[PDB]
Amino acid sequence: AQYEDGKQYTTLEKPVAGAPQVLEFFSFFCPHCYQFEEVLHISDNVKKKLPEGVKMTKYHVNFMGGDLGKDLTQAWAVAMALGVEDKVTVPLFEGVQKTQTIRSASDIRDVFINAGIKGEEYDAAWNSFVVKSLVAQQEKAAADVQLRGVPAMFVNGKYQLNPQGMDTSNMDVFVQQYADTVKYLSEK
Ligand SMILES: OCc1ccccc1
Ligand SMILES: OCc1ccccc1
Ligand SMILES: [Cu+2]
Repeated sequence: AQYEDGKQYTTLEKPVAGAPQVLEFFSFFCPHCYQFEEVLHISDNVKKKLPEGVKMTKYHVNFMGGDLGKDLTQAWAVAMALGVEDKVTVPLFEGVQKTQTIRSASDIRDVFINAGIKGEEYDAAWNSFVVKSLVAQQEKAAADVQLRGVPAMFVNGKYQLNPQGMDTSNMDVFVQQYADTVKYLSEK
């Protein structure tokens, strides 16, 4: 077949009920995630082929970067709660990995202030139980898919994208196959 279990994707032994339709895991500390998001634009390319009414969920992970990694998961929870993911994703990636000016929770907060989020609003979100719940949600989701590394993407809580089984000989062919595979899995 054109799409084959074990090639472009794998199948979880224990599928996850109630999982988001398309669930991506990343870290702002992860060099491959920087490439994935800032160079290859995989999430955008996946969105360009997704059907009507299929939402992309992106969760941050704790296990890269120690204390700062956890601060970044909490700040990603703030971004989701305030709906500002598309204002902070690029400056957070660049602040951690390009300029390396993000070394503390305050440096993360500066990115939000510079992007126009009011200081009192960031702080209220940062300290909120809504955000603590979103942190726990991201952690539980990683547990449910038995997450072993990032970047990773899962469809319908059943299928895991397998970029190592795709055509890596050309970056455009690769990105297209990845997005095409997500669409195939969403309809599967
Ligand atoms: O991060 C954007 C960028 C990278 C390299 C050169 C110019 C701009
Ligand atoms: O500042 C830590 C970091 C730098 C470059 C790539 C990943 C993480
Ligand atoms: Cu091909």
